Amino acid sequence: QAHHVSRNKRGQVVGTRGGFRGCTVWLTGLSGAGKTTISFALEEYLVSHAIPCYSLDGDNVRHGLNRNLGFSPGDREENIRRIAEVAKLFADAGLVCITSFISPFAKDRENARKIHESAGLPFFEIFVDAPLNICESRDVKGLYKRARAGEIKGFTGIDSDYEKPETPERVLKTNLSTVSDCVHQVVELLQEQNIVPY
Amino acid sequence: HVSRNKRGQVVGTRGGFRGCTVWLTGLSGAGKTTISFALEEYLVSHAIPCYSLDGDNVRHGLNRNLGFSPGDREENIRRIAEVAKLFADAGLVCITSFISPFAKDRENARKIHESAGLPFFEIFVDAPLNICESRDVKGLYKRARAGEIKGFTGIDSDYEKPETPERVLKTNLSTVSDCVHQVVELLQEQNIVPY
Ligand SMILES: Nc1ncnc2c1ncn2[C@@H]1O[C@H](COP(=O)(O)OP(=O)(O)O)[C@@H](O)[C@H]1O
Ligand SMILES: Nc1ncnc2c1ncn2[C@@H]1O[C@H](COP(=O)(O)OP(=O)(O)O)[C@@H](O)[C@H]1O
Repeated sequence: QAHHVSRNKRGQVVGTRGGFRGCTVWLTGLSGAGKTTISFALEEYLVSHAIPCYSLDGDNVRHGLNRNLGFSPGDREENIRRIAEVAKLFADAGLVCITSFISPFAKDRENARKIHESAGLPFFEIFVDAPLNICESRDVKGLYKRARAGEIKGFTGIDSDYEKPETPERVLKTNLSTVSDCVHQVVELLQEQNIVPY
Repeated sequence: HVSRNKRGQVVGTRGGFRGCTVWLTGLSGAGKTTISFALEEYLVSHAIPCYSLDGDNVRHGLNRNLGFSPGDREENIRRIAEVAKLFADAGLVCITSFISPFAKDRENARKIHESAGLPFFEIFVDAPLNICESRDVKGLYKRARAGEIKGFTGIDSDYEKPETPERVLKTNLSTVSDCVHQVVELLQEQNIVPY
């Protein structure tokens, strides 16, 4: 062990609310299912309620920490591994960490879970669940049309699998309710787990 | 995303935005772990949230797949540099304590911070090699001398002294407490820590 200030000591100074509330909210689901959106609205809820948080997504990860990674199966596995480890470092610093990666394979998700659990840090797996056709009609970034046209391969939902989370902590049905309803589902969980005040 | 500023408000009881990376560099045994801890403890006792990145929480996690080949050591520091930035972006004071022997790697670390408007402070934890070796804190020197670890900085690979670091800490000539103080002064001068 390296000698550091304890998690419980860190709990006094992080944010106003006392207590160690570090953890990772791990959003998973199809491209366009609603991860970036839910993550933004959660981040807003958290900041508005004075709970320090940080979001890892493609914007701060992919052209930095993971800029030396491409799309081979081994590289995508490394992608998620690195993400999971850093998320764990943010949980351990006492921040609420929100990740928003399609993270299709149970193996990688369950591995993310395991490193948090090993460290005694809460991990909430959140299935951001919409049907593929609905995601494909949103085509937020034009990836589906590129993937269909063969300009991208290995694109989850088209020529690689999304493996539905078996026991996620919440399922957000994003084609059947509002952003606000979906967020509220995550917020309730954080309440029930004492991360976020009533 | 919520503006960096707005995230800053809620990080601690102190106000504003105090995210930055404090980058210690120096020979093995010079004083990085000791300065870090004391500085970590100064920040906590002043209600400024901070986080330390060291061999312990990085080497068997994020960087578990990196050996001691030169390329791996370059990647080791690159990854660390990026994470520090994420912590400074998150609004925490991030303290790193890696022998970061090469100017190139260090300046690369600063650069990814400067691009993003994130203060970066290179601290030169400077003690002479002979003193570090008499210290032999974790027994690494006599092991390196004995052929068990190769490429050990100061022994069979170079340590490049920082040209223009923000503070120099002469850890053979003053106390831990006086050393931390040069850093804390820097932090106060630069509006990360209040007077
Ligand atoms: N309940 C909901 N949750 C999240 N997104 C929703 C919801 N209802 C509609 N949407 C819309 O679906 C799209 C989701 O895109 P995005 O959030 O970028 O997906 P991802 O981050 O998973 O790739 C957005 O335009 C969003 O406004
Ligand atoms: N001014 C000083 N700053 C830091 N350490 C000092 C100082 N004076 C004596 N020491 C001692 O030198 C040793 C440095 O070891 P350490 O901090 O573990 O080295 P590093 O972490 O840089 O490899 C510790 O025993 C520390 O107490």
